[PDB]
Amino acid sequence: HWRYGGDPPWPRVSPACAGRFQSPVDIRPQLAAFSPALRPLELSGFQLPPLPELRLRNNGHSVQLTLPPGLEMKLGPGREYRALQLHLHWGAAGRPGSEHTVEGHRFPAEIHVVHLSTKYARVDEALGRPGGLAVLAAFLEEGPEENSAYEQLLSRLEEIAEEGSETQVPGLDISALLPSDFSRYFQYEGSLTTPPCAQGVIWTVFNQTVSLSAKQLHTLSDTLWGPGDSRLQLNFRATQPLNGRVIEASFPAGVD
Ligand SMILES: [Zn+2]
Repeated sequence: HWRYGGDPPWPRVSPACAGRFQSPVDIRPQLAAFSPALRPLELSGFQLPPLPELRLRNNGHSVQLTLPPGLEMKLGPGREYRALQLHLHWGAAGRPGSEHTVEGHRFPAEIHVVHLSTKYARVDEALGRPGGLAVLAAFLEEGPEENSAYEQLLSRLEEIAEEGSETQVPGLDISALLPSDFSRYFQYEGSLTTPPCAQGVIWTVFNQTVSLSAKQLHTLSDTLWGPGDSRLQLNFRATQPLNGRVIEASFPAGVD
């Protein structure tokens, strides 16, 4: 496979990673285009019952939770999606590791919930098509309290610490891993943030963060191993030039 930071650049092996409209990006809210057509996000089916369980796996680049069929997400008219999986990006002891930044600010970690457009039956058909995939992204920051929803996942990392290992977790309310404010977000068109870096992905970044305790953020960043005998840390791609793309905001943003 490929690696974060290490190895030689990605375009050597995956030339699409040198495309012009890549993710992640630095969001500057005062320069985002206010778009009142961007209405509150709509999710359904995200409150899962305890059974069947969900697969949780350390793939060497992140921890990835496989979602069951039936999770629906709507960005707007004509833009309906089904959720496939969620995974995270983080830093290290101290160091933040979100993928997107806000005015150059990097947050402790970031969650990505990846979705397939209802236009397509299979991910392979949607790759590279405009709108074929959509990601919901939220920043994770340090709060004073244990976050109970995340603890359901974070308490299971120790058992998948080795690269390639997997476990099963009870169904949970996936929407409780996301912010409560569905009305304020940024949206733009970019790419997958790992090879093959396919373009056409609609990114929606919540303005509101989710809060984890310090211990929880330490558990996320320090438990897993990656390729070789290396710790799975700092698993974020550098931000990419906008190259003339306009980031939209669903709310009046970046004032004072
Ligand atoms: Zn991601």
